Amino acid sequence: TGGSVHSSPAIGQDGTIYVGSNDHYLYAINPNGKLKWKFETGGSVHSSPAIGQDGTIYVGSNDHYLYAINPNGKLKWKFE
Amino acid sequence: TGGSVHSSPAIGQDGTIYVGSNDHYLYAINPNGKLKWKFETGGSVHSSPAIGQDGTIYVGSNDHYLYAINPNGKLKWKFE
Amino acid sequence: TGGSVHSSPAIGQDGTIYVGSNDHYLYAINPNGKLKWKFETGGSVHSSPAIGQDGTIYVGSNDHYLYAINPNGKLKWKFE
Amino acid sequence: TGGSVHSSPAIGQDGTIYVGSNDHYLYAINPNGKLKWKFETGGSVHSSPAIGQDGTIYVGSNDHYLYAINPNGKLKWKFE
Repeated sequence: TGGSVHSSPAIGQDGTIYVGSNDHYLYAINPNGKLKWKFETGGSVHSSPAIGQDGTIYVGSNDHYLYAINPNGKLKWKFE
Repeated sequence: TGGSVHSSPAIGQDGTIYVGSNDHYLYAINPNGKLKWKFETGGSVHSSPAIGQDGTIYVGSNDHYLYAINPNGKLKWKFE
Repeated sequence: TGGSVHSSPAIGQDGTIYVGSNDHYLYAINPNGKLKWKFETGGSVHSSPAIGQDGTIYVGSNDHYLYAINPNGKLKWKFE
Repeated sequence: TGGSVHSSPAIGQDGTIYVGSNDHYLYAINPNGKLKWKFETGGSVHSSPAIGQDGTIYVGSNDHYLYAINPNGKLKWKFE
């Protein structure tokens, strides 16, 4: 990534690896090591993502929001 | 939240998202992105919550206590 | 505890809460909020404990060791 | 290890303990406390490893890469 990965990776049901970067992105990486998508936050992602039972990816940023991201990489909502 | 979310979210059995803020709150957020409740601690919550088998939410604060919070957002106990 | 809890709590099979303190202890706390035991390390425990399938508690210290602690609070081994 | 263990240990299906060190290694430790292997990264491993369903070990370094490591300690891939 463009920054330190302090974020601890979370693993989807299909083996997708979700991890925050200090570069401000949440990364979705396929088991093959190819980018699936990256989600632009406003701040460093030191928070380790969590995966809901419907596959939703939750993670906090230094931009003060908790992000809920759809498995396809589109914002579901952000909580300030 | 009112602060950085370094806290890694934990997910309840019903999909509730629990996460600490540097603003001193533990947040319970519904899958829909609406606040369920927030619990006021004395310090930054960098600790990532854990969920007991009875649904109890455990998390540490920079105020030096480990908090046990009922799913309804009321204090069960704090350990100094 | 005697310090900040940056350590994220881990939950045993019986509901025991394991958490590191910057005070240098790993704490085992019963679901009732009473101390079960505390294990003295040489350094801050920022590491979040993990629980093996046999109930062994693993956690790192700023004293440079990974600790394996028996459920009864006695050292199994430490890896430098 | 040669450094602080801020990395939270992850546990394999066979009970293998995976943990990052600030010394730049990911360590695989047998339940008996003997080194299985250590994987050399370019930076501090503060990230807590995660284990895929095929046993792959994922972890980020301060060297900016997310590492995918085979259970036998050989690099599968790294994502910058």
